[PDB]
Amino acid sequence: MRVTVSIIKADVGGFPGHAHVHPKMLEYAAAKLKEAQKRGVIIDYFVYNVGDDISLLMTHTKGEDNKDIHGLAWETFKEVTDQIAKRFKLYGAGQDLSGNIRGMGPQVAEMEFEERPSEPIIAFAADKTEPGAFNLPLYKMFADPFTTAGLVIDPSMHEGFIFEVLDVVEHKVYLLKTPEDAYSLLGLIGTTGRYIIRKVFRRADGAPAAANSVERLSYVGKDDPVLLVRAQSGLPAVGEVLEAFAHPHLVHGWMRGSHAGPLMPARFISVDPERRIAIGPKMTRFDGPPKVGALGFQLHEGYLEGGVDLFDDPAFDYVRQTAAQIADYIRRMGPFQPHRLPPEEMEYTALPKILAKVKPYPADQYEKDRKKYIEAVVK
Amino acid sequence: MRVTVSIIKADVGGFPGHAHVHPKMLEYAAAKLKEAQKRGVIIDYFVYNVGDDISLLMTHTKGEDNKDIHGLAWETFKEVTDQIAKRFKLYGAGQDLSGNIRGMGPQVAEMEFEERPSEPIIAFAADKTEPGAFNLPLYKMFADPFTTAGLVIDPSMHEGFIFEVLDVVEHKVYLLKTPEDAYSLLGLIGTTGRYIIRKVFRRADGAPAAANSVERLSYVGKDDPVLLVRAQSGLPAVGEVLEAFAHPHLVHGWMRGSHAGPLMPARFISVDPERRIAIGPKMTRFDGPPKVGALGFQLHEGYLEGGVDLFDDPAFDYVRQTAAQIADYIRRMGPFQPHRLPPEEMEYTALPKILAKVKPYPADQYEKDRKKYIEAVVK
Amino acid sequence: MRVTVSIIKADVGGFPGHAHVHPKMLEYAAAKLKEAQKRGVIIDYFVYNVGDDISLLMTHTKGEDNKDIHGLAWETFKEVTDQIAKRFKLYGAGQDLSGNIRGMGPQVAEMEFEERPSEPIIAFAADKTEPGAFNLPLYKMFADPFTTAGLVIDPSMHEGFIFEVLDVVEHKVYLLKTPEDAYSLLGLIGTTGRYIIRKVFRRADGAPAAANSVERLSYVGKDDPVLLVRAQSGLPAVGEVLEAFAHPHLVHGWMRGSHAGPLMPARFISVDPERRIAIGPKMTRFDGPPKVGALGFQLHEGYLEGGVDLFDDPAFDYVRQTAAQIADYIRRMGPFQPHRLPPEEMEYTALPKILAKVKPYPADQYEKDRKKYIEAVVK
Amino acid sequence: MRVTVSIIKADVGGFPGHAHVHPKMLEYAAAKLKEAQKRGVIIDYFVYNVGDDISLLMTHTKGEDNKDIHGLAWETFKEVTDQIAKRFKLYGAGQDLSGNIRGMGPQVAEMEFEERPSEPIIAFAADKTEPGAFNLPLYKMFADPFTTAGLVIDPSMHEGFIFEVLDVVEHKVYLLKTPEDAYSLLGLIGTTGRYIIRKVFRRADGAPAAANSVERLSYVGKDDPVLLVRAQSGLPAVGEVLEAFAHPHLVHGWMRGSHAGPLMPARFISVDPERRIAIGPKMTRFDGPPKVGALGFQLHEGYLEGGVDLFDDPAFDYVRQTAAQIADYIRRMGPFQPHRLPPEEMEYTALPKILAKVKPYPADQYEKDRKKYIEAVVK
Amino acid sequence: MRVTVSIIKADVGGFPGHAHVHPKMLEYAAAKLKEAQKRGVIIDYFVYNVGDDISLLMTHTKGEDNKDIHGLAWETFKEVTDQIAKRFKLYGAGQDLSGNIRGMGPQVAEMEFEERPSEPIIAFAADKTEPGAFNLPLYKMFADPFTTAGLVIDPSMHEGFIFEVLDVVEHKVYLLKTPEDAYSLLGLIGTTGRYIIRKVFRRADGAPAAANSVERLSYVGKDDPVLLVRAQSGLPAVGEVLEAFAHPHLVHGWMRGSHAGPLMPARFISVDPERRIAIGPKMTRFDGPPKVGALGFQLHEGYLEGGVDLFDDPAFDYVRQTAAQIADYIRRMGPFQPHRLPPEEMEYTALPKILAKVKPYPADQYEKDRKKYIEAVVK
Ligand SMILES: [Mg+2]
Ligand SMILES: [Mg+2]
Ligand SMILES: [Mg+2]
Ligand SMILES: [Mg+2]
Ligand SMILES: [Mg+2]
Ligand SMILES: [Mg+2]
Ligand SMILES: [Mg+2]
Ligand SMILES: [Mg+2]
Ligand SMILES: [Mg+2]
Ligand SMILES: [Mg+2]
Repeated sequence: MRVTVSIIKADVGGFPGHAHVHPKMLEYAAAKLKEAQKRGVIIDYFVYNVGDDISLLMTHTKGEDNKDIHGLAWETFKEVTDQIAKRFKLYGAGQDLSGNIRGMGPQVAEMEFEERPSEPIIAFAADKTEPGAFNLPLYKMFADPFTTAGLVIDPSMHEGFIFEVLDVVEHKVYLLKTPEDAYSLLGLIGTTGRYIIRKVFRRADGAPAAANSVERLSYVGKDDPVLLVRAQSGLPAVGEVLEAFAHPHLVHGWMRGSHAGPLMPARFISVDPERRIAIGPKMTRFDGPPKVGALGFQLHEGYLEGGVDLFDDPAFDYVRQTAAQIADYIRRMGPFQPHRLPPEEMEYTALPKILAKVKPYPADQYEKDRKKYIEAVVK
Repeated sequence: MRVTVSIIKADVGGFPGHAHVHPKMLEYAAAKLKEAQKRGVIIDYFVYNVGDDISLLMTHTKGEDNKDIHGLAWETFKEVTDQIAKRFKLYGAGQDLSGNIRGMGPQVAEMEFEERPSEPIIAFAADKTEPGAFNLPLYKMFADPFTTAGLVIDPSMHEGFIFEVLDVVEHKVYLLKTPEDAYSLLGLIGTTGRYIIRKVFRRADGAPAAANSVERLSYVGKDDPVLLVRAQSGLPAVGEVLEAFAHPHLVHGWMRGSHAGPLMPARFISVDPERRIAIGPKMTRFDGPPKVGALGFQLHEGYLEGGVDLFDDPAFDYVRQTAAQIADYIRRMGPFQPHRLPPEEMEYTALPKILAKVKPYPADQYEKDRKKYIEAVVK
Repeated sequence: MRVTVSIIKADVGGFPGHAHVHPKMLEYAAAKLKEAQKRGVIIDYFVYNVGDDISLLMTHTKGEDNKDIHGLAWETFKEVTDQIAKRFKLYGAGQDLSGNIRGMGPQVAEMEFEERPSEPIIAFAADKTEPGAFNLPLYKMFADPFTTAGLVIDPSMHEGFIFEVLDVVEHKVYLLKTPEDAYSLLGLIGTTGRYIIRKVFRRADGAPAAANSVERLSYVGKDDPVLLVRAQSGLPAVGEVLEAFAHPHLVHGWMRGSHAGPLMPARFISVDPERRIAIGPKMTRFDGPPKVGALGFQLHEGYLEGGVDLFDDPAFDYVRQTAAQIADYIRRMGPFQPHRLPPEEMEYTALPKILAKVKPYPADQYEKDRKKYIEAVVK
Repeated sequence: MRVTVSIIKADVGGFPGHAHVHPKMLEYAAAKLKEAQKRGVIIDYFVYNVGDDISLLMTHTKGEDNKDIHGLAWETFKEVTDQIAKRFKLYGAGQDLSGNIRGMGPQVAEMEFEERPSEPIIAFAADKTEPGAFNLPLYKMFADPFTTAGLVIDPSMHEGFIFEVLDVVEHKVYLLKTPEDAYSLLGLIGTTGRYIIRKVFRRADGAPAAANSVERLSYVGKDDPVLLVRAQSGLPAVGEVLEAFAHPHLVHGWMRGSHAGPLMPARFISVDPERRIAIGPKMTRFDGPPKVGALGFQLHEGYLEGGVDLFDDPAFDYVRQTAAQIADYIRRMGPFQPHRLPPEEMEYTALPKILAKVKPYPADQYEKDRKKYIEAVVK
Repeated sequence: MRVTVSIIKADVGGFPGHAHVHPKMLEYAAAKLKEAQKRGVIIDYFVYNVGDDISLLMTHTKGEDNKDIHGLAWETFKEVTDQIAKRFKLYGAGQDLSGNIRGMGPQVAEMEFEERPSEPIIAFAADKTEPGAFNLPLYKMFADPFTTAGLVIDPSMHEGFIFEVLDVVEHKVYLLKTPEDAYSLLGLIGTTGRYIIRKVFRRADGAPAAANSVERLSYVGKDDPVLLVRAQSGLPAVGEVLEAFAHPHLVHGWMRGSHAGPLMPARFISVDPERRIAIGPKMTRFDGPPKVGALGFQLHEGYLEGGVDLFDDPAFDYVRQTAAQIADYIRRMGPFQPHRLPPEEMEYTALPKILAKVKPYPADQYEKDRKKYIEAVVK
């Protein structure tokens, strides 16, 4: 049978600040999805947060961009907002909020496909970063032979992959195929705030392999992303997917959406497959560092067996210790690029307030008058 | 009394991919063994996984290579397969599957002996590696005086040990005795994919000291191993056995059965001696690194008191941190030997697909024509 | 009121080997002491293990070297032996076993004193070492001004301490007073297997400050020790006591009682003040490394409020990581002094078996005949 | 003008063992090349060693595979052999020794081209490894966009490169073009002892970009390699070339040509551009670890201005410290794969001597007779 | 031809203390040996120190234990003593001082053999330790297959080696053969202050492979040692010899000859093969740590070409950093075993002075009187 897997994510209030979510928020969402499952709107679900973002993972048979599924997520987030976030005066209460949810603030990643005889999938959620944070891991798991050994040693993968790249500034899509287009592809997606991988397909048969949440920029579009990846059987192994996160690379976001810091692959605090709820990590120093969580599932008839925390291994403790030490190094740069983002990439700026108060001197005339201008400041 | 201890292990489905097992699989197996114990087929049992492999440890008085015990394991794995693995469409569902189970895919390690006045034993399980992963630890605990201090300072151990070595390619057995044969022995078992220690005996009296699961190659034979070791009282102390795993040496296996990486001695996630179930670690980056778990028991009248996780000590955290850092170093080699295995040792290859598409030039004629062949590629 | 605090410790069976104790052993002991408390034999108790040693801590008003208290401990250990250790065929079952228990194998540390208006005490237990393991920490906490800042900045401590030193070989006691006798004292207790601190008293008033379990050598006397220390109020602060364990110094013991390795200050696995039971750490690589646990109490009318695990702090994680790395370094020496102990200090040896089989040559005559003796070995 | 740059390298004696060369060897060679330059046989030269291998770098206008240039190198190595190596009884004296030198033992890497308006080149020499040691760095600098940023951001490099791959076992050449053929290429050159990059050309114009010394296997062919690379101006920058050595990856060779260990990028002990002599590093522990040296030049009219030691930077000290720590880790595996090489890849073996002395048992019959065979060894 | 290589070493004065030698001492010795070579007493020589010990290496054809060679060394050391050490009042001036020099204080290691077609040898010198410091490296390079890969993969080495072991207390020699006698051998040489390897021979042909300086104890015998090892060609490779020093194991010696600390493999400060002089490292913190230097040579007609500093490699910098960190760890134990040596192994003691001043109490009577003895100390 054909199944759709959809992640719809929003931040409708943090606890405290942007550090975490209130646990009653997850419990409310899970109860609401349980009711929807009872009415047959969806087949199955899982609810979790990383930081201050709640991801609603849902399986169903309504296809991509379905108004009922996008509305079910909208109503669940509006109800959490009124019943819990506003009640407790959470920070940023209801702030991510017919009939497509895309472009309103919440993030969506969805794929529809024929359910394979084994259907392993991984759901990722990152907090304190932008969709282009997943550019480097998506490139690596689908096109770097130092990450995905299948590209070289699995004859089923030799033909490579098709990347759908969205220019979020001019609203243009590019289709690039690896291996042959890898340098062109990199020329684009290296600019992570502009050219973002939105979907990946297998080149042999066109099968959907990943979907990243990304929307054109309009302030919406740099919101914290969610990502679905299918694995095995001509698609990267679960371990090759996870290998692409094993270097905690610098991403854009972190405090005030205006800095660069390492993406730490974090464990969940708890995973309860019966209650269908996982509680992800907090954001602390400098509102981060940015973190990504990974929950694995196996699908059957659309039922989600999982989730399984796939960064829960001593091997990833090395990678978390690297990210903790790189976060401390980079923070000693304070307000300066490239720790602070380029001026047109920062979410926060006071540059207009500054340039309104500080007097400029045309530089040619300034040369003749420097001595008197300094004497004036001195006196 | 004489008792047989048998480990029969299989992978009948992973969760997700090859990362872990579904916990209902262990619970089903334990219930089935509880029923068998009720009917007197076995005396006692313990069920656990490391990675995606479930080990059924059973004590009984039916001897080695018993059809009823091997059939009890087959039926338990077939029932887990139909009731759970196929139901949830687990990855590799039922894939390791009259009347000897050996050579069908599952792995068996068994020993029969007179139960000593104290009978401490350790059961090991490794995932993402081959039986020859245990060649270096078995050599060390029975024959390296830098590991087992008893060989030098315990007069009961001075005569050494007999190693039964199986050539899994030509199906030939060798018996070598240490100390005198140590260099010949190493000449063989250094080639870990060909010459594998299958059993070890005490030289003083011929008493069985260890049994490793290994079968001739036929695709079966490189499956993830299980190992039983008896300890103390003329056999290495429990700590000398565990010392032989304290260097996380490179083993063959890891992603796609085609790479080398460090064997990490891991803790179990949980050990429940009442329910007779332990849940072992997951495999994550690059489908590993490979890991080994160690559960200790004391036998009485064949009853298994335990298990006790014997890598659960801060001292082994150093060894796990070494393996995490060596896994990161070696992975930066990507597709190249010796991180990727020698071509006849890899489980995965696309070499036939490559050599079918890429044109060869006999090297002597190529010398005269190089300039035109390059001009042709250029134009 | 005057109270006696007594620790009586024994190993009556390990689980498996010498790695740990069976939890039913602790539960049996605690039930037996609960019954004794009901009959008024003792006031209060706490039962715990470190490694394979069970410590019975008891408060009562019967004084030091009391036959009823020493018999209560003997009967509790004999009952654990018959009901549990022999039943489960534990390793070394009942092996540490009228009317003084001292010198029979179990270890005793006891102090009687007037209960102070606040009476904080710490109970330590070490496994895989000898009583002289506590020589360096006892010296430091009572006489090193780099450990105990009170010796310099607390005028109540300026007069120092009296150390009672037992020569366990010739059965002689020495009383030495610090600061003035510190070099003589060190001349003795630096030889940790011969001269051991048994008790410490405050010099101002003669008040008992510590008691270490140590008996003359007879094979008994090197058994794993237990230690009581009173703190505060003219005695070292609780933190100065714990500071004296913050360097994980090399001790004698570890595998086969015949090696030197670092004393790791370990956490307890669990502390249950209501059930009056703590479960200490396991011994793993090479049957260790040696470890010490520390449980704090406050006494009131002899009741023991606690215990509190006093090595449970991230600051001691540094000290545990140092001990894990020093255990790995030293183990690469294998069979050689000074990792292996001096020949008269080792618990295990095969030297008589060796010297019975290997031919000696008087060294003067050997010089003339070397060439023919080598030609003979060669031919 | 057109110029040929040739490196001809040989080991004609070590000092001591295979650790280093005698400095008079370099001085003799440099004097002999000075004489040849005087007669116009060559334009310029530089003489250096890494370990026990002496590289003669020569520029001239006689083209590739020239008998006079190959004979000049042969006569220089034969003269060093008779005058110095045999005189001092150096180890392996004259052992690498009409009219092509290729396949006789010495290694040759040569390129002819039109000298560019700036012509920067780098000469590498590795000791204790095989030509396929340079497979991973050559792939990285010409085809990995994580190494060579020019592939993505330099439009002159976007078309990629042509790799000439020699199968040294069946004597077949393959031409593969990146980016499109990168997975096929890796499928071959990952097997470093069989498929070795011999030359690289620019795809835009066919210009020679690198040449590695490699010959078919015949015992000759695994000898320690030398490599020339041209840089800049549509070819990788000097820093991109050096970046491809910044991970000290495991190579085959080291002790007895039979182990795997990390390739350390080493400094030269001294570089004397006036005397035209550099003295490279020694090989010490375990006859290594394997090391590579890098000398940069700028060519003018064929004159060699340099050399410049291009691993002489604190940034490469990190990479040398990584290789020193990985050499210590891997050496603790001793005689076992994958530290010891696969049996058909090792230069040293005693397997025939072993199999001549150790009795085999056909494995089927052995099963019935195990008990008596063990009783026989025991008795 | 047959050649003898002799090292005769002495400390005839330190500069300052025991830290180093005065450079004029080496220059005087080298001039005196140059004169002896002129008269044909010796063929060749090299003079060097490690710490405060000067080694005279000499080749000649007078055989082992030659009065003229031993007298030439005695006269050179007596002349250095009178002309330089006494003149400058060096510390320990002339203190190591017919007709065998052995047993008078200086140390001798010598071997005579037929000079092979290549004859590589290594001379070692250790300061601040005892001859048994070389027990662990000599065992490893001749009998541990984790050090010397030739024992397994070189059929010329398969028969192993003969160790001549001197009991320096009872003056008895033992001959033990590896592999078969390795556990007996270790049972002895693990006790490094009693059983010391004096010579090693090849078992195939009886050829001398190493000689360590060691004399019976009489105070003489624990003096800082010197060691000659021949390498290659059925004897361990130069790198296998050096691998046996790559773990900086704890040795006895260091301050006052009474402590244990790590043996650091050190570089020489300078090596001048023309002047025939090397200046070794200093001893600093705590008069060490103990250090060993290694100089390689190649012999021709008895001429010594070298020396070459064979610990001069970044790979050994890791090993020196390990020894520096282990020296800091162990020194925090201060006066306690096992950092301080066992009482009968220390060169320094004040135990008689202590036991003369501190009053003993027979331990049985002390029990009754403890309270009054403490009251007496208190009052
Ligand atoms: Mg927020
Ligand atoms: Mg967020
Ligand atoms: Mg599997
Ligand atoms: Mg598995
Ligand atoms: Mg015990
Ligand atoms: Mg114990
Ligand atoms: Mg050589
Ligand atoms: Mg070489
Ligand atoms: Mg001196
Ligand atoms: Mg000295």
